[PDB]
Amino acid sequence: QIAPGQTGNIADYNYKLPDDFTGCVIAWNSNKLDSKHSGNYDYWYRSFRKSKLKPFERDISTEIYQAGNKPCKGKGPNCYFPLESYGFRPTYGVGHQPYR
Amino acid sequence: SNCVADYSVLYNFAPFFAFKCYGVSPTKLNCFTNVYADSFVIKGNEVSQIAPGQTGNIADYNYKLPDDFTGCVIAWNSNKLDSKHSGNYDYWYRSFRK
Ligand SMILES: *[C@@H]1O[C@H](CO)[C@@H](O)[C@H](O)[C@H]1NC(C)=O
Repeated sequence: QIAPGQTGNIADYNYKLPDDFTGCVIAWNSNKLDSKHSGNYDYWYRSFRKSKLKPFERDISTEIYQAGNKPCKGKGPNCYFPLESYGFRPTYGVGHQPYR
Repeated sequence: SNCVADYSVLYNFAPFFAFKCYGVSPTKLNCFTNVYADSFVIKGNEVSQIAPGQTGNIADYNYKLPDDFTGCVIAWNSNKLDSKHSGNYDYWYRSFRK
């Protein structure tokens, strides 16, 4: 998904490249350094947002997002935290392993 | 079945505590051939084990998602049925696998 014109939860909500993009995307497999046996929860990604991102914008808001119809406060009545942790583990497969 | 699927019923039904996804959160805009819905009841300690590629005692033997499962999964409180102090059984899946 780290490529011009792609869609998905990262291309849409965390990081987007412009369609007219010149540059290089270099991905390294980092399991040795980022994974923990209990899970590395220092890395968070945004799963909920109201709209798609524009090129090179950085949304660092932590305001609670609601997927439902009744405007709620706090967490759990259809109000969700916009970010979710991913516990990286040495035992995950190639597609679930961390990459830098 | 001349069905158009609206997921406002699901947000209205109950205050779901867990709602994970791999596609998108609205999950209504999206067509697909089948929704192949599955349901079951789990202890609220292994909820994070119902995920693509996630190892654990739950799901790895009972119900697993192999990889790139459409992520959308949801979980809400079952206390209205679970009230017996000694327990019962009706909704249980295969306990574990050899
Ligand atoms: C930038 O500010 C506008 C306010 O008009 C807002 O709609 C938009 O979401 C903001 N974007 C970011 C990345 O903060």
